[PDB]
Amino acid sequence: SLTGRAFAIPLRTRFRGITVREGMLVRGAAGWGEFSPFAEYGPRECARWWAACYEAAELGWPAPVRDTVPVNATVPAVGPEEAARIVASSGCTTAKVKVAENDVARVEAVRDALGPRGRVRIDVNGAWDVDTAVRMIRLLDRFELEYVEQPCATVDELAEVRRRVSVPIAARVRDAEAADVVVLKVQPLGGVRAALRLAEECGLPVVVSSAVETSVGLAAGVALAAALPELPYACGLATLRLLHADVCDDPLLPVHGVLPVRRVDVSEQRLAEVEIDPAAWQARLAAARAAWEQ
Repeated sequence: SLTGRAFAIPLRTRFRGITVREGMLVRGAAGWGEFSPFAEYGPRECARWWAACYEAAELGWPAPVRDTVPVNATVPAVGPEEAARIVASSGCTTAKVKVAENDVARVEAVRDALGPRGRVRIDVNGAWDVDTAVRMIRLLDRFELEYVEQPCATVDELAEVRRRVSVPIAARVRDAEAADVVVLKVQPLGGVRAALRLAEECGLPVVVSSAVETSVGLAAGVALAAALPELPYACGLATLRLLHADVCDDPLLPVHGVLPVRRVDVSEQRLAEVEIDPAAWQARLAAARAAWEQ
């Protein structure tokens, strides 16, 4: 519709299992919001994704305490040579390296491209069992890891891994001694305000990451990072680079390792090029909204 449009954008390579980013853009009084939960999430889970979209489109975000936010490079599971080029071209001194999608060689290459002063984090997306996580982290440890994100699927597993490794683990989680850092993603958490509340309640240092959104969704991620007390860790919001296209003429692409805190303007021409019939997505959005309001 005029105010609710669906998109389908191919990524440049498979990342966390996906190769095509789909979702809806909704226009409200405050601007545009993005509702892009991955296919597997049911209405009860999607309810929070919609809440984030609604906040962005109709409510606005809490005022920022900083005008720019530091970002890290997101390196997908590509060859070590390509990984280095991505890092060298990122303009960022922190890089997240995807593993468990040549994993060791990729991390080595990234550390080499960044030099001794760079920061290297690992993205496992909960693919390892406890024992595999311990042996892989040990192998990757010689590259000096800032932290390893979600090595295992559950809290009990994260807790056991944490007892046996000497690198911080990113995921109450603190009460279970399952994490050193908590990763915040605006959409699944229900918006900037909801994410800010969790940041306080979790009682642990936090880092902001994205759900590989278009610039509309990333703008909300930047608003969250811009409203947090502090950012000891670079934010994983430089993911627009993983997509072949965006829905804005002035995309949220990092320069000098940072992103500006600003709203984005959806471009008719850009959106139309990646637009799809919204019927199915509108039905899905309706179910999520129903779950949220109830």
